[PDB]
Amino acid sequence: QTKKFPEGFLWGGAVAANQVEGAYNVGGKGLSTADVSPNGVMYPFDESMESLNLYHEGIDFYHRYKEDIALFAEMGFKAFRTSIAWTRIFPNGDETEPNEEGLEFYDRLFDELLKYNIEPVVTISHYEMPLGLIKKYGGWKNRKVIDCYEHYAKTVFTRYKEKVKYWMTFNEINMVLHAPFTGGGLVFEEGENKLNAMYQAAHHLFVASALAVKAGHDIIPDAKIGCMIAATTTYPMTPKPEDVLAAMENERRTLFFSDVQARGAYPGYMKRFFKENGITIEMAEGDEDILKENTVDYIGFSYYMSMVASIDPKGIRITLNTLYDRYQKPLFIVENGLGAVDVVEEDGSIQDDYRINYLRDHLKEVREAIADGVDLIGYTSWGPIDLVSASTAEMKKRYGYIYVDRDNEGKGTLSRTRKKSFYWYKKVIETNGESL
Repeated sequence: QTKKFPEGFLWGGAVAANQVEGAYNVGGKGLSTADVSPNGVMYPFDESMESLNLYHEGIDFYHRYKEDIALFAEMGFKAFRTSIAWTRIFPNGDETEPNEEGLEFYDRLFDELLKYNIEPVVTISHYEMPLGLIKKYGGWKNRKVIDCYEHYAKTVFTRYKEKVKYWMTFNEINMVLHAPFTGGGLVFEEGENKLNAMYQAAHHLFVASALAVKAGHDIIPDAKIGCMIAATTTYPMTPKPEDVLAAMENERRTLFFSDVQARGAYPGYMKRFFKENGITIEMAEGDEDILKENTVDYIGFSYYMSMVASIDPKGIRITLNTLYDRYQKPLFIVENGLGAVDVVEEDGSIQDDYRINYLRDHLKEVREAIADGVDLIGYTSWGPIDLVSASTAEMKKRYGYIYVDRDNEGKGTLSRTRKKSFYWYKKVIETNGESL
């Protein structure tokens, strides 16, 4: 049995703009949902600007990108995933002409990656929609936001047609059902049906993402535009059929989104979920054909852990087989890693064997799924450089191969230090997985 990955396997790492860039008020950039969520997406927003918001400065990737990308190339990154800040291109979100200072920055960022022959993997919207679209239109429950996103998608497609070939429309559309403010820009007014508004926004997100696939293929002929779901691999606690159906239903909570994005239609099991609840979804004629004629090219997904219904490296092999068996389309692991507390030794090093073990075991199981015949484009671990966490807007939960001197209260020199996992991953990419 081979120990090497497929040739051309896209090794690398993944971040999001609002989690590393900083410079939140530079170059005319508008306020995003992250800019008013100083305690993470999992906690209520706050527009007072009275508390410390680590997203405002991040790790200053906006100013330190040349050194950080040089560190990604030192590990031999074949690909690098990040997001284009929607607010940098459209501060309020509904402008007719884009912001030239925002587009020029991503010219410099994408040029820097291509200096080291690193493939950019660009998420178009990643938990950072303009706050102006929330106050003006009410978020993704308004059909006008589709036009703003399509305009935004078309703008970045034409601007980077020669530089970016791998795109993802939305990062985890399902987030609209768990954090409606970040997922779809929603707040529930008096008497407003909550489930209706969320699934109404999910439909607009579905249609807007399909329009971006159509626009992306038209503007960039060789582009591969993919979806992004957070894998919810769930095992039944007991062999009782009620728990087997429970695990199946929890897995369907995410497969519904990849069903619409990859297969092109609302699956049948959603007709009764909408009926047995009070959920009615206003739908325009021709939306069904837009969803079906512009399915995504690949299925990007994240994986961190298994779940039960009543740390797991083998579960990522189950997830890869389950997704590929259902859709028969190329997959892409776009987020995976271990968040943990780092300790800087007296000599300045970081001995993160705990993070090496997680990544090594999960990649050994990824190689097994490839041996099972799964079509996998690449693997970008989450936050190759320490970033501000999405859930709580913190630094203590570190994912990186590179340590950033910044703590939860914003203190620190912001210097970068190679962890022990930095050199371990450098050898993994060098041997194409043979050193695992």
